[PDB]
Amino acid sequence: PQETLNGGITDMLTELANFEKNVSQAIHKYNAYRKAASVIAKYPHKIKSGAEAKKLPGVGTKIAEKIDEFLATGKLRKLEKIRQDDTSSSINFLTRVSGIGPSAARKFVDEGIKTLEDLRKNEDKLNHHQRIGLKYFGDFEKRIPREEMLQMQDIVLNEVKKVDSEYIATVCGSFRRGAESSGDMDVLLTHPSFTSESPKLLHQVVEQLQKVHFITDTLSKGETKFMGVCQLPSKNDEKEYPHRRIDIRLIPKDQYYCGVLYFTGSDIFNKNMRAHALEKGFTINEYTIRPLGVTGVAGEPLPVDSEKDIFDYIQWKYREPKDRSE
DNA sequence: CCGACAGCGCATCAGC
DNA sequence: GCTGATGCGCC
Ligand SMILES: *O[C@H]1CCO[C@@H]1COP(=O)(O)OP(=O)(O)OC[C@H]1O[C@@H](n2cnc3c(N)ncnc32)[C@H](O)[C@@H]1O
Ligand code: NA
Ligand code: NA
Repeated sequence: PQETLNGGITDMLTELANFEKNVSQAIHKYNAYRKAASVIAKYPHKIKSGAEAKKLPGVGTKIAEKIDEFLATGKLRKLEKIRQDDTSSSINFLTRVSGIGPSAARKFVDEGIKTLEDLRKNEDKLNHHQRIGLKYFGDFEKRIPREEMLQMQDIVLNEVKKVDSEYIATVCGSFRRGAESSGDMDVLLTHPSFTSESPKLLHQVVEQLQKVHFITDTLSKGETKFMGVCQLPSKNDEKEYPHRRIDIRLIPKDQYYCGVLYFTGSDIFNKNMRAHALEKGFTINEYTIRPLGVTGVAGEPLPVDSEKDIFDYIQWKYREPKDRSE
């Protein structure tokens, strides 16, 4: 399917999703609307009625009702009303700033702070994350083409290896799945001297990337997880590159390949792989693969030395990251 | 009828 | 000072 099919419907549910998350603070309704929007997006027919829709998993009576009103009128009275509501539309908007969630956004709107402009002139009321969110607002909503992503990886792999050539680093996410575009860059990191039963391995890497001016800002940083901002170097006499979000995780060697598997995704793959792994009598999380004893008692973590090792535990042939779409 | 719906690292806040 | 809750972004 393409947008033309049911796009009007999926954008409707998407709008509703966002209002529930950001304004109503109903994360479960947010996820329900998204489930609905997603499954309709894959459905290869121009839907004709709510009842047709209701046959799909995740679409219930309420969405089938909404689809009917939209089909017959071309709009939803609720969305129309919401869209015109200064308070709600402003609360929703502010959440686009990284670090401003629905609670901060409601607080800001409670006190008259409604726009980026109001944020700009109210710097003191923003934490560190939010200020970086604000500063990079437009940059953070841009996608990252694969070629820039390839250039970003070049930099990360070169500099990590310079710090210690025994580091293992893997750019995961959709990029590793061969996506043509990316939302950010997620880098998983491990070192032989770091296992489950075992200095500042992560700080040393972050610092090197800051030394060559690849990492430009820090959103959060501890011993195992770094979240921040990076930027490719502008070619001599040429427009700067956008600033990009990058996350760096330090994982123990023995849970590294579980981490790669998990953070490569995508979600559908993990959910199905975990599902099938349950049928086959193991449990897989982000960190481990544990077998289930006769009743339901998960034993200790199994030895994993590669992504394939975990496939080779649950009788699956190693699927490539290219086809871990579902 | 009613609860699950993922849960974790980190920054910052509420409260002692 | 400290500890725990809360908010946030994230497959
Ligand atoms: O989220 C709903 C689905 C599961 O439980 C709730 C409530 O269901 P209902 O009591 O059957 O319906 P309702 O509370 O009226 O609808 C909830 C949302 O939809 C809007 N809405 C208000 N009134 C209606 C009616 N009569 N029909 C459809 N939708 C309606 C509300 O603004 C709510 O957000
Ligand atoms: Na359904
Ligand atoms: Na945000």
